Amino acid sequence: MRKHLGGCWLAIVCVLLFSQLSSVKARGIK
Repeated sequence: MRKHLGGCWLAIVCVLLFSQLSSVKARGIK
């Protein structure tokens, strides 16, 4: 039964979604 939601779960998505955005011009992804 699905483990994804709208909550503290977004804290896993958020950091990925800026890391990837950053890593082209900068370090970003870590």
